[PDB]
Amino acid sequence: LSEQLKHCNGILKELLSKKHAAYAFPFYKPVDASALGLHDYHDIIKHPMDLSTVKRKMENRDYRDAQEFAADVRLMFSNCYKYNPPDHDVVAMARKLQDVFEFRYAKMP
Ligand SMILES: CCNC(=O)C[C@@H]1N=C(c2ccc(Cl)cc2)c2cc(OC)ccc2-n2c(C)nnc21
Ligand code: NI
Repeated sequence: LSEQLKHCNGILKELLSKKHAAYAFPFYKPVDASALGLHDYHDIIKHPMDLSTVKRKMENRDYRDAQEFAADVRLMFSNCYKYNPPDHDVVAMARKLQDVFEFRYAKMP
């Protein structure tokens, strides 16, 4: 269990690393809907999620198991797929980062 959470933390650090920054950056911080002019964001997305929040939860030992961690990372991608039309660049970025996540998550100890 501790082992599985270390795997999860490893994945998190990878998603935040420079290697993936070209497509990970939209997911680093909470969506600032006002700043981006997205005045419908919080009406469509009722459970915002982002990598800084996942990191805080990991650092605070909020996550009790790998499934809980994965549900939050996946929620983050789902919010992007819900809000944005599927041909938008940010959706392509989400799909690429989700590929990174899913392939490594699958190597669960
Ligand atoms: C075309 C305008 N679209 C938007 O503003 C939606 C927004 N779109 C982007 C976004 C990201 C990358 C590109 Cl190339 C174009 C738009 C976005 C950019 C951010 O920069 C700090 C943070 C969150 C974002 N994000 C996420 C996450 N989900 N939808 C969006
Ligand atoms: Ni899940």
